Amino acid sequence: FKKIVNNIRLKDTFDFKLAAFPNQNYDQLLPSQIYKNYYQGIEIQQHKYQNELDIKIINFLYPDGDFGSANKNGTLKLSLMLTDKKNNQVYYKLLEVSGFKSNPYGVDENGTIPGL
Repeated sequence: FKKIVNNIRLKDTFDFKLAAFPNQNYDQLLPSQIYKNYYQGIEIQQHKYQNELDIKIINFLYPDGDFGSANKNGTLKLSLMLTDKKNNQVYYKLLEVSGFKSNPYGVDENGTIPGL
């Protein structure tokens, strides 16, 4: 089972989208928009190991703590709560993923400049 957990990847194993932005893909959302709006809801669509595994995204953290960096790289830190459907044991993993929207100055969707 740990084999599968350490092999969990996005867009391969499972996908997601926020209830805040339904009709938008990952490349259209700044790490700052997902960080401040997942509280509205996260919907998972698992395409692998759904007999053996359940994946849930419980939190989105900034790979570095601040939005400027996340936004410069189009990256995010996904806090995952993985359940083993054989003994229902609950596991956790921090999956760092990139490929999200990004601008070169880290500015956010609102035009606010990083820590300035």
